[PDB]
Amino acid sequence: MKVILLEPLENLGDVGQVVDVKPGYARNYLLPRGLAVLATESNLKALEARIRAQAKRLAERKAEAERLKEILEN
RNA sequence: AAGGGGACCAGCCUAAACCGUCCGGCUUGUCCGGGCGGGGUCGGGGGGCCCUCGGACCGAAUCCCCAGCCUAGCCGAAG
Repeated sequence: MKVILLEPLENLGDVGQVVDVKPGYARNYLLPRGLAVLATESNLKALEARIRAQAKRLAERKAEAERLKEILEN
């Protein structure tokens, strides 16, 4: 089924990406070896929490920047 | 079996959303989930979260106290 990959993974995807596999792969390879995690509501969120948080931390980074763009070059 | 006639008669608590707290996980975070707490219980669909308005009567299957009752008994007419 669906999993959230914790690492980069050959022909599946980049970390954090959500890909769809056969459950045998997931349960006997991916999950045990901390390579991916099941795509449950409960960590489908932790995907987006990490996302939102990432977006905002960059937002301030382009904020206190825009300060240092008008206050500088001036 | 529905139905009709009867017996008895009684209706409730949660899960979830939302809020709070404590605890532990690592990826700190508007995170995730574990407990406890609040909130909620319905088929005129009900509940949550917001806006306005409103403004003591119920009531236990729980806890008391009592009557009554069971576990000995007693009085009891007239040759």
